[PDB]
Amino acid sequence: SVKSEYAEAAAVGQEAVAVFNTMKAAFQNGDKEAVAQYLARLASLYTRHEELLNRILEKARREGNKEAVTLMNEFTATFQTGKSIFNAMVAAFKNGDDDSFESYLQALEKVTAKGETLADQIAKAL
Ligand SMILES: Nc1nc2ccc(Br)cc2s1
Ligand SMILES: Nc1nc2ccc(Br)cc2s1
Repeated sequence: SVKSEYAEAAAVGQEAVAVFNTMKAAFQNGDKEAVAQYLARLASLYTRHEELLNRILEKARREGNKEAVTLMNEFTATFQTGKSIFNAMVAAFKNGDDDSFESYLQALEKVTAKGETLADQIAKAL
C-alpha cells in the first residue's frame, strides 16, 4: 500500500538521522576520514529517500488523495531545502571550511526538526 511504502520511506529517513548524528560526533572529534564516509552514506540515503517520496506523491496523485497530495507537496519542498543545505555542507567539507560546515549542520538540524509534525501528518493522511 502507499501507507506501507511511506513507512518504508520513513525508516530510510530515520537511518539518515542516525548516520547524521554519528557524522556530527565525528566532525566534532576531527575524524575527517569518518566524516567523508558518513557524508557518502548520507548522499546515497537521501537520494533513495528522495525517490521513495516522489513515488508516494505520484501515487497519491493518481489515487486522487487531495489532502495527502497537499501535505506531500509541502513536505517534498521542505525536503529540497534540507537537500540544498546538505549539499552546501558537503562543499564546505571539501573546501576545509569548518565554520560553514558548522553553520550548515545546525541549519539542516533545524530544517529537519521543523518538518517532523508534517511527516507524521502525512502518515495519517495516506
Ligand atoms: N536528492 C537529495 N539529496 C538530499 C540531501 C539531503 C537532504 Br535533507 C535531502 C535530499 S534530497
Ligand atoms: N520526520 C522528518 N524527517 C525529515 C527528513 C528530512 C527533512 Br528536510 C525533514 C524531515 S521531518
